[PDB]
Amino acid sequence: DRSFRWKYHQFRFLCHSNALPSHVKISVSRQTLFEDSFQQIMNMKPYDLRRRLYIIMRGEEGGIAREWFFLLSHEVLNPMYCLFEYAGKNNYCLQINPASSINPDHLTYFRFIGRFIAMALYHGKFIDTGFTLPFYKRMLNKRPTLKDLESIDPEFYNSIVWIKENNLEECGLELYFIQDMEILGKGGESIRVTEENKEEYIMLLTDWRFTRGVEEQTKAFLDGFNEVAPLEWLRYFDEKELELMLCGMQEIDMSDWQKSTIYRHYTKNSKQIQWFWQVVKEMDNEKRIRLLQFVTGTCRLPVGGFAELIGSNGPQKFCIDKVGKETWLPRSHTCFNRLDLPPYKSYEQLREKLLYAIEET
Repeated sequence: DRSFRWKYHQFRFLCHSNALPSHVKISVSRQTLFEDSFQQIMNMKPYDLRRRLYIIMRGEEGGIAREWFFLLSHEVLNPMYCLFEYAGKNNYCLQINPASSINPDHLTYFRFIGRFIAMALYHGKFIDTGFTLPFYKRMLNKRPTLKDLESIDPEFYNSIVWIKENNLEECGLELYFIQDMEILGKGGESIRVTEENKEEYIMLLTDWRFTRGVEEQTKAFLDGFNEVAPLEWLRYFDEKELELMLCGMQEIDMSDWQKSTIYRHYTKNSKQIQWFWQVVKEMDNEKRIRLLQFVTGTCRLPVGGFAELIGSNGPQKFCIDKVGKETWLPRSHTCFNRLDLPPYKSYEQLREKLLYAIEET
């Protein structure tokens, strides 16, 4: 497929080609901002949202749309509503809340957020909600993979990766094709698990973890998003690019990044890292973000730059270490912000290998 720049352009014209006359009024007070928006947009028909956007606060003027999109994207994350939760510590790994059914109209709210996210894309405006790549995969009809579990849920990854090797007979646990779900207070048989059908079991579990409890809500969100902007229009994008379009690119500070990097079996004076920073310098900004996405799981820096960078287990700085065979592609552990970089024999190989890994893996 083509360069992102080309894909964005092709997406833009598809939006513009399908744009429609006149405009839409959505007026909201800053206290009532979430409720207002809700009622207004749900009472509007999805198509009408592709018209020109006129937003009024009741009070003053000013610019106003970018705020509205920004404020409302933060306001939906308020745990007060039980729509979205964080799997990890300190706002790590945003996801739909299984206990969202606590409010009986929750699906209409997810449908509302759907439309809202589609408006942001369709009208060229950015949000800072903080969805994770697997959320974006599902918007692109991509099955989340085994490595995406590591991004959201490290302990569950380790127990699956352990299950993958070695009989398991040297074990005392049956591991039936069933899973318990503790929510708000709570073909399909126990089955036999075998060396053969571990590979079936693992898939079903990998699928299950991402989908568990958030099935009608995710459907609600997409039928959401679709009513306004068809998902077909996204088909050529990958998840990292989708995130990019919704969050926006920003200037990476190469100094901040290099000062705030730690090491395992390596040093700044070591030759792999000298080459590493040489290729990162050699990159344009679109590739630097791609690298950051590859290593951290996102294209957005935390407030305070590379020093304040968080993983799954609290504060976790960007780190490279001598792991993997040479003649291997470097691989990330996004939950720890770690990059396994093999001790490649020359700069040339490493440079070649790093670029492909960032772009293809």
